Amino acid sequence: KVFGRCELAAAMKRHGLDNYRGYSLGNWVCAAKFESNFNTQATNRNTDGSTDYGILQINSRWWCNDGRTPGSRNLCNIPCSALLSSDITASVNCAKKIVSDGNGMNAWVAWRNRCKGTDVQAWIRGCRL
Amino acid sequence: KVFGRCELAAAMKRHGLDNYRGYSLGNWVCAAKFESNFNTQATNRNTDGSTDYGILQINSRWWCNDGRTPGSRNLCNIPCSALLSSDITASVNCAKKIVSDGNGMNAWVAWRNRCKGTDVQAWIRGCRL
Ligand SMILES: [Cl-]
Ligand SMILES: [Cl-]
Ligand code: NA
Ligand code: NA
Repeated sequence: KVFGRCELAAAMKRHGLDNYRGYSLGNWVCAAKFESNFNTQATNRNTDGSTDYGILQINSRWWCNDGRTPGSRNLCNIPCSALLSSDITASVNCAKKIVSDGNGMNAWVAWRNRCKGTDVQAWIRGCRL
Repeated sequence: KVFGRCELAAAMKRHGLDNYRGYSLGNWVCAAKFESNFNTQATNRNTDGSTDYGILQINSRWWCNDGRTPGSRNLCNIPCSALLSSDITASVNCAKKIVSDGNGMNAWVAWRNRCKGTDVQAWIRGCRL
């Protein structure tokens, strides 16, 4: 599924990402935009052989099982294929674990490089939630 | 689809029923409960030959076209079958027209008899939206 901007913001709020660990909603919308372009079916292969999956491009090295990432962990206890669903629930719940890892939203490179320090409220401006 | 209580409240809010024409969210959840028991696929045949459809039991006499209600109107410009969808959008938008008809939520008998004058906030108590 390709989400519209305001539709994604609404769903993220529903699932409790609004101010989760102090990260305002616009931070999450901004991340998704630059990671996946709002596409739940995005995948990107990493040089190390790992794969990132879904709307927040969650990495198979640590977080999900794709059965083809030699010597990896499965810290969110899920198949990577669940993170490609139209339903963002599993992506969200895995994201909550990641952001609670100690490094916060710096675990998403695109968030660190393109969202951090900007005016993220612009990402939810003009949306009914 | 059979909705859970808190899930329905969230979706109604998303679609802008919260305080629509001054009707708080709990009023809408209460209505749906007693009309349909949270079931989008509910139908009930009226003595006059008309049929009520969906989560808010919207009547074919005035509001939708089912092709079998002799001499009826289609004021929401929709097939009645659209009001049975898992997606509540069409029910909601037709509901907004009805409640703007002049009689408010008195157009739902079960709302008038079971919700009106009660403490409707109890219907959304314990829900994250
Ligand atoms: Cl942090
Ligand atoms: Cl009124
Ligand atoms: Na893995
Ligand atoms: Na009709």
